Amino acid sequence: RRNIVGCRIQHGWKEGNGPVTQWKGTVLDQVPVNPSLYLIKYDGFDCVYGLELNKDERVSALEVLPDRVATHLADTMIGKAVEHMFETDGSKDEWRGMVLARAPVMNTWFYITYEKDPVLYMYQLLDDYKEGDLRIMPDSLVGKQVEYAGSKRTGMVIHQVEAKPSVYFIKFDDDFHIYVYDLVKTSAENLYFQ
Ligand SMILES: CC1(C)C(N)=Nc2cc(OCCCN3Cc4ccc(OCCc5cn(CC(=O)N6CCC(CCN7CCCC7)CC6)nn5)cc4C3)c(OCC3CC3)cc21
Repeated sequence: RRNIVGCRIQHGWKEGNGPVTQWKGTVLDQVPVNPSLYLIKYDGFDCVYGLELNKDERVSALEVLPDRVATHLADTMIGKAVEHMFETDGSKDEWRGMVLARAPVMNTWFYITYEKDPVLYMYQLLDDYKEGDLRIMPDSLVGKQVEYAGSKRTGMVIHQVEAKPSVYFIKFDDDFHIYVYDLVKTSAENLYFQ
C-alpha cells in the first residue's frame, strides 16, 4: 500500500561541484498543498527536512531501502510548553519549546520546535521524559504564498498546527528546513500572505 511515503530511502547529495555525500532517512509525508514536497527524517539528525525530490538537482541515486523489521497515552504532551534537556563536553543544557504534534509515520515520535531554533524538530519525547530530560510546564492560510522582507524570501504555508491554530509550518523556496511561526508573535511580524 506504500509508494514513497512511509518508506526508508537513500540518496546522494551534492552542492556545487562539492563531494557527494550519502544520506539515509525515512519519508514522513507528501505535502498535500505541494505534492512535489516530501518531509524527511534522516537517521541520526533531529530536524525534519523538506525536499522537492522530483526536481532538486542536488539529489542523486534515489532508492527505496527495504524495511529491516515489520511495524496514545502521551498524547497529553501535544501543545504543552516544555523544557528539553540535552547533553552538551560534560555540561548539560536545555532548550524551551513546544510539543507540536505526534509525528506521522514513525509512530513513537513527536514534532517539537524551540524558541532558540524555531524550525521543525522530531524526537522520541516519551523516552526523554522517562529519562528525566523533559519537563512539562504547567498550563485557512495553508497553501497560501508567503513572503518576508531580509531580501524578498518566498515560500508557502504547508500546515496549520491543530493543537495551536495560530501556529503554522512554512517551507521557504531557498532552504530545506521547515519553519514554525506563531503568527501573533514578533517572530512572525514580517510575514505577509497571498
Ligand atoms: C540524544 C538525543 C537524540 C535525545 N534522545 N534527546 C535529545 C535532545 C536533544 O536536544 C533537545 C533540544 C534541541 N536540540 C538541542 C541542540 C543544541 C545544539 C544544536 O546545534 C546544532 C548545530 C548544527 C548542526 N548542524 C548540522 C547541519 O546544519 N546540517 C545541515 C542539514 C543536514 C541534513 C539535511 N540535508 C541532507 C541532505 C538533504 C539536506 C545535516 C547537517 N549545523 N549546525 C542543536 C540542538 C537540537 C539533542 O540535541 C542534539 C545534541 C547536540 C545537542 C539530542 C537528543
